[PDB]
Amino acid sequence: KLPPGPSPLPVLGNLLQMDRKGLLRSFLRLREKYGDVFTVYLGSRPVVVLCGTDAIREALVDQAEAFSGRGKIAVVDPIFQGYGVIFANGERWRALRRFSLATMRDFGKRSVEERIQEEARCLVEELRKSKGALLDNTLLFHSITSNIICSIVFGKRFDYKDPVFLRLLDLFFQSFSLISSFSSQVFELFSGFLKYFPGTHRQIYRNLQEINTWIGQSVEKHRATLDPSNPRDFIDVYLLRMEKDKSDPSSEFHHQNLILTVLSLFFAGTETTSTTLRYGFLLMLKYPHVTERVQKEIEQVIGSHRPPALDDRAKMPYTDAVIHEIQRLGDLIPFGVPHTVTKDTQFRGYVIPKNTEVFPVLSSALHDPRYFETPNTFNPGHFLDANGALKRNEGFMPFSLGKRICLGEGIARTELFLFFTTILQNFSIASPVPPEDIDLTPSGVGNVPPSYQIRFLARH
Ligand code: HEM
Ligand SMILES: OC[C@H]1O[C@H](O[C@H]2[C@H](O)[C@@H](O)[C@H](OCCCCCC3CCCCC3)O[C@@H]2CO)[C@H](O)[C@@H](O)[C@@H]1O
Ligand SMILES: OC[C@H]1O[C@H](O[C@H]2[C@H](O)[C@@H](O)[C@H](OCCCCCC3CCCCC3)O[C@@H]2CO)[C@H](O)[C@@H](O)[C@@H]1O
Repeated sequence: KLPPGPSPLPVLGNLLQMDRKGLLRSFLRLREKYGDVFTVYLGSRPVVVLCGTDAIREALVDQAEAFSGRGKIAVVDPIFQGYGVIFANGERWRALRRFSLATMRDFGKRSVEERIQEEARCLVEELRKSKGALLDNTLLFHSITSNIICSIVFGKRFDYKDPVFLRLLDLFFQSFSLISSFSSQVFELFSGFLKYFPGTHRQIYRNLQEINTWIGQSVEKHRATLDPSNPRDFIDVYLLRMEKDKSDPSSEFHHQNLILTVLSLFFAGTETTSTTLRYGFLLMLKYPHVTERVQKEIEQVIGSHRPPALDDRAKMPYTDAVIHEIQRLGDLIPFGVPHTVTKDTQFRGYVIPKNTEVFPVLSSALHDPRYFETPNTFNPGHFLDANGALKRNEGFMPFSLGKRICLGEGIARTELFLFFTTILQNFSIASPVPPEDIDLTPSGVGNVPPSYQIRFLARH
């Protein structure tokens, strides 16, 4: 009754019909032979894969609760363990999502935008200072994306220099590198055998643990300084809701969901945002004309004497369409984040046993040639009608769909916009590599472009 797909061997599963290139490339290859919806065996585990804008939507939207179930990721389950907004399920998840969605919106009393505009203003100020000397943005873009989350959870930001922050940051974002490595992906398949032998997991473990300590401490500092009647941020609030569920012990709001939820926010809403920015600027180096037009749109719709604001977007459909296409091509989460089916489930003739894991190749949507003329080529065109207004697009689900749809799409949207329009507002770019020779070819649960040098040339 499971989707078709090559024969499993026990212990190993479909190890053999996979591609050395990687988890993503493997699926897409099986899709060719076995179709839009197949079953593939990751050792013991049967996984059903959803390729295409229809397949994915039919599950995530047309059957959204069936498919609301989060799945595991092997290298980090030992840290997260089913706790926290991201890896939660059933009741645990809903109450956590309900909470975070509500909470982050309100408190943190400067508005989510404002905090971003401030963070961008600092960026401009910090960038100015390098007087147009080559640099790898990676750090700063980790920094700003991290300072944003920080502002939400801790009620504060960090200077780009303060070196404690950087030490922690450095080792936070070392984890992602490792999370998306080949070793991790092998670990994914056979972690029952590998958890005993040394390998990147242990390293990932101790990087996260180390953070969960600093957080642990920021939580203890919060309780001891708390003003109930005037909360500052996400932790203040989770605490106040914690005491308001004192008498109830089947409630979900305990210390361990607090910690792994604050961590969770860093873990989802940093790299991915940051890498999108990194990638974005890489594309603006390679096709300057776009940049020119964006800088130009900025001159018309915003001018040069005020900062960008989130409202300027509605009137800047080109820029907006670039940011859209940046996400699409960046394809930064390419096989989405594992799902499970909360019930036994009817789908396309097939039946998927309860809790079976489900992988929505989002990349197959992003490069759906029915919704994008030139899917492998960078093309704002993809998002613009005959009158040059923004164009919706079914194939555009980088933040995924259904009930597990990215909780942050929003910050990230606002971030991407306000960072992009504000940087470009103030600096033009250049680099050693001529546009013609810049290469974009990156692959793991997150994709990553190459490292590159760049120049931020102040404009007067
Ligand atoms: C470019 C930026 C971002 C992208 C592309 C992105 C994409 C995604 C995707 C694809 C998922 C999984 C959707 C699924 O369940 O299949 C996800 C999950 C999530 N994202 Fe993001 N995200 C981004 C930024 C952020 C930010 C900035 C935050 C928070 C401030 C955030 C919070 C979350 C949370 C909480 C989840 C868990 C979903 C759940 O279990 O309900 N994300 N993100
Ligand atoms: O006799 C052994 C055979 O090994 C290969 O056969 C298959 C095998 O199934 C396999 O050996 C290999 O497939 C490559 C799979 C490697 C798995 C690596 C994955 C690990 C986790 C996720 C990323 C990649 O190559 C061929 C792909 O179909 C080769 O084709 C030949 O050397 C030979 O026919
Ligand atoms: O009384 C207040 C004291 O705290 C100050 O800052 C603490 C600051 O409270 C605290 O803000 C700072 O944190 C730096 C680490 C931030 C890490 C956050 C990361 C999480 C994961 C992703 C990257 C970001 O650690 C500092 C050093 O211990 C200073 O440490 C002291 O000088 C000062 O006296």
